[PDB]
Amino acid sequence: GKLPPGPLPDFQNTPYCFDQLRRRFGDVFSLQLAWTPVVVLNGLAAVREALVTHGEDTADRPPVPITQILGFGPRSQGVFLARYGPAWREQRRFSVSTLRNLGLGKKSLEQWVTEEAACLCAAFANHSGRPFRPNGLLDKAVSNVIASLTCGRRFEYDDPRFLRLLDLAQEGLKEESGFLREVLNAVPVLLHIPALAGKVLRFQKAFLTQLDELLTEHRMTWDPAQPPRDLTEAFLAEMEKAKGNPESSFNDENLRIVVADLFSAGMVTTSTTLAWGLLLMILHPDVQRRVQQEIDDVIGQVRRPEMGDQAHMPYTTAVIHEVQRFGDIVPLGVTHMTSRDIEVQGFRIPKGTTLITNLSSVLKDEAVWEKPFRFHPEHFLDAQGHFVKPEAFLPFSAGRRACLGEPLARMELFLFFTSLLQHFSFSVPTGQPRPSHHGVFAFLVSPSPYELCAVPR
Ligand code: HEM
Ligand SMILES: NC1=N[C@@]2(c3ccc(F)cc3F)CO[C@@H](c3cn[nH]c3)C[C@H]2CS1
Ligand code: NA
Ligand SMILES: [Zn+2]
Ligand SMILES: [Zn+2]
Ligand SMILES: [Zn+2]
Ligand SMILES: [Zn+2]
Repeated sequence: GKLPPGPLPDFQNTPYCFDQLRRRFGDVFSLQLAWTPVVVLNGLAAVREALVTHGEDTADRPPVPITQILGFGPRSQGVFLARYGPAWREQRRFSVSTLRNLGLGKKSLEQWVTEEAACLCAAFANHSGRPFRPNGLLDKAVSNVIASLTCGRRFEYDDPRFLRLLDLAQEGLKEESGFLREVLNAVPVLLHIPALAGKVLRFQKAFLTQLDELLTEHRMTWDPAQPPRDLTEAFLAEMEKAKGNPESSFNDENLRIVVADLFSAGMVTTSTTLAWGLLLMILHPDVQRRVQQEIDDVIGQVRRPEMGDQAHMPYTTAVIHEVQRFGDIVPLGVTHMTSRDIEVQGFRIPKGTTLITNLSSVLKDEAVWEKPFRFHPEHFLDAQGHFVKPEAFLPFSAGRRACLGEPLARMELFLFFTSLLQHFSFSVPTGQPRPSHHGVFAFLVSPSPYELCAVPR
């Protein structure tokens, strides 16, 4: 019956405040936000006990009132914010299966991704020896991969509409944070104000509008007489079969939500991680050279990298995992909710409680990692040089809600990272201050703005 302790009654720096509250109270501490009860879980033990051991009771999502503006409904919640039930499970299984059918885990997508990497490399080279922010180009290349899986196409890096879609998605990501989002979600009746409802998610609404245009175009080119060439076509085919069935999650409202979630996720996660990767490679040239050494020993500077090479490249694999661990791009994960009363680390957590998984505290747990606050590839290496992955490596969280994009992320991260280090050498621009290894929080944590030089090899 003993509830977790907590302070009795900034969101632009939330992961920072939680760690201060962490060491103060403990691993499992409670805290009050408006009329919403919240329990924050810290360290591998607490997170694992909640998401795995009590996985059936913590796989649910809290209600998010402001999503009513985006056309949400019982069979229209997509996957991400979908309540733990049939609608979530139908869409989740669909995404996992459809991605797998489209060549995820095969040589097919593998060669497509490394084709986009070639386009990315060419864009890098066009900047000569000049210093530049590589973020925009990383977004485009990574976005084309997920666009290829969902929309069945890629976009040119100068495409006006592609650029706007990426820009809106990035601005929409900022709207996923802030303090205003919290108040409207804490007390929903403030949303009744018509003048207020049009500002809260101004860019996310713009993104959806821009996406609708592309979907409409895609509908026209869809050939239902042929097997689905991408995820959207597969969804449409299921939507046709589901005509007359009110229980199906395959509807128009859900099509745009699923595609939006997948595309934007496909973009801002992998590219931010890659942005962390390049930053850490110019801050640690020694590590960069050792990776390039392994590439030349396994792949060479000639042919494009393949997923078969990763098993023979433990150091590069270690570096990539360390980029994810140090990068820590989803510090507080995604909020869960208890659908039943549970027991975590002795304390009692009642049904309906919002759970916050502090994944940061797992990736940088001092009890597990040797040098949690340092960039240290040997976190994933033994003395022999073998790749080892600790249990505390949970950047994709855990349990029934664990990131479904992890297989895509894994192959994208390896294929893009290796291809970029295979042909380029990155460094801090001479005359410029040492780029901070601290990041900026906005739900996702991106590295602070930096520039680099990309000289070909
Ligand atoms: C470095 C890359 C990525 C990281 C670190 C990451 C991390 C995460 C995390 C922490 C969650 C929350 C899991 C939870 O609720 O406990 C999540 C969920 C999710 N991610 Fe990712 N992700 C990445 C890439 C992707 C990609 C590429 C896609 C899609 C193409 C994707 C789609 C999703 C979806 C749909 C969910 C919700 C799953 C569900 O609610 O059942 N993610 N991810
Ligand atoms: N709630 C959402 N937030 C994300 C997101 C939300 C709103 C936007 F405008 C753009 C985004 F990218 C950020 O986190 C992504 C993510 C994927 N795995 N982990 C995070 C998933 C996307 C779409 S749904
Ligand atoms: Na995992
Ligand atoms: Zn198509
Ligand atoms: Zn460092
Ligand atoms: Zn070994
Ligand atoms: Zn080259």
